[PDB]
Amino acid sequence: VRHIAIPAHRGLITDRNGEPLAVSTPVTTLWANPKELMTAKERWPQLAAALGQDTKLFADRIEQNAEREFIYLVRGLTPEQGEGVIALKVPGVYSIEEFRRFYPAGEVVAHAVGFTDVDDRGREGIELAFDEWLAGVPGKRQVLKDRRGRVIKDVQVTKNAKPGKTLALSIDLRLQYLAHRELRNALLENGAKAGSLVIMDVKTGEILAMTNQPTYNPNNRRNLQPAAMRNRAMIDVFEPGSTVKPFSMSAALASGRWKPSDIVDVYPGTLQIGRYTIRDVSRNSRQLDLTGILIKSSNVGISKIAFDIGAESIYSVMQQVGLGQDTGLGFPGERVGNLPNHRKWPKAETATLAYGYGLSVTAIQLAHAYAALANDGKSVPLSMTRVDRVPDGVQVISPEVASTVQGMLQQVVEAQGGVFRAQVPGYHAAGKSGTARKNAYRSLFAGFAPATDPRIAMVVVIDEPSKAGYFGGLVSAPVFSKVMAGALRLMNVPPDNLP
Ligand SMILES: *C(=O)[C@@H](NC(=O)/C(=N\OC(C)(C)C(=O)O)c1csc(N)n1)[C@H](C)NS(=O)(=O)O
Repeated sequence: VRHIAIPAHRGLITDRNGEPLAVSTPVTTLWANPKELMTAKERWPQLAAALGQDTKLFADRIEQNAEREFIYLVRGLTPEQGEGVIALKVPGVYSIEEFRRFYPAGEVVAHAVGFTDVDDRGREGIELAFDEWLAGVPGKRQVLKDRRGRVIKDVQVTKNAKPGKTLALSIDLRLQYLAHRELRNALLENGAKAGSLVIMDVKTGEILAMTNQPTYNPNNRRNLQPAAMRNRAMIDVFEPGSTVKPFSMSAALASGRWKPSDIVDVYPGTLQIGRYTIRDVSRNSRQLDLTGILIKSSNVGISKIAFDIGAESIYSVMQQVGLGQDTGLGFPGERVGNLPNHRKWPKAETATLAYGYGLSVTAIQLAHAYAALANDGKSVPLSMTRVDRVPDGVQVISPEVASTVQGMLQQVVEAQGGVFRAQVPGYHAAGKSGTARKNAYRSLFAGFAPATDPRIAMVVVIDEPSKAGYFGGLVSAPVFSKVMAGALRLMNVPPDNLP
């Protein structure tokens, strides 16, 4: 190299409405030529003190690099801080105009946006995922230096730096601040270890919000534990439990063998399958209709329906909605989980599959699956970027079966003995709670609203609640309520629970 790199301007990242999320800010990097510094030793303590370096340790560094023509002194100073060191007129001290990322929303979109390294290269999240679009191409400038390495002049701009391109994400910052605030509050209120909240636009496949606890400030790195950096909604796999019962119910209704008014005997609240024992949470029931199986969240009831229709029909619905399937988002470190398949399904595996014990999914996958159901059984491909021209979508559940299932889920929320904490002020909502044993628990709520013209699907995951309450309908459902209520207002969704 007789040339020095011209860092290009990194692409602006914004939310869906142009709110900046990642801003390339001008910084100044100082470098020095030790062969020039070696003839100006009486200036070193002044230069050391301006750099925040120890006098002797700085002098040692120069003396050791004496034959080298380039050393970095300090990186990423404000243009003002850098201009101050240049003003000392220390022979052989030079500056390079660089760029450093600033994240205006900080810890609020840390996991989605990600961050760049010291070299301004995308290391996590969107920054990495879209690195090629955002980076552009670094320029080149030919220099003239005497034999001592002293930079005389810039000969030419060999290759002009081409700046990065802007990126508008699908994230609505208002919804993102709202989900972030409320998930933080739920974590603190319950003494919970971690959590995730995902908001989906059921019509466009857009991820409107994706927040996780714990989080970190991407602007102030240093000391950061791995727990805080984990983009949980995409990288944490979990058993979805009772939240998959709507999909087992879709298979039952699509079979031709079941209707909502159908009865299933669940007495005495247990069912033995060889050495394994299926157990219901509440065990004071005998005959339950299909809606009552979802309200009471009966594992016995769903297991018996699964035996009637066969696991192959259930697996097919769960596979089609995307449970344990690749999202198609080339998102760094995103997990696929697992949807177990069998050549021939045994009795025990049929039952555990129908109630979500036999499977691992992400909160993104669960939200996408509820979006398909909410969107009249049609699955629109997921997007982390703003969707202007919406792709076609795949019909994964018949519209009639999807409509019936939506109605039962509105009853789960609105009916006697139902998930009353998930109710949305002034709207009809629909959803299903889940509680998974990890005793350590995972508290879930999945749902959508308005129930009469769905617009939003949402998943709330609260990992390890440490207070008396651990059930999803008690821990996660009130989060869904507050966030959904706020999001429908922000999106000008007309209330459908009109007096
Ligand atoms: C569905 O989420 C249903 N969950 C279960 O039956 C599971 N365990 O239940 C509890 C937490 C009571 C237990 O300690 O046994 C379960 C499913 S997958 C898994 N790994 N554990 C709960 C009962 N329904 S909800 O609607 O009340 O949340």
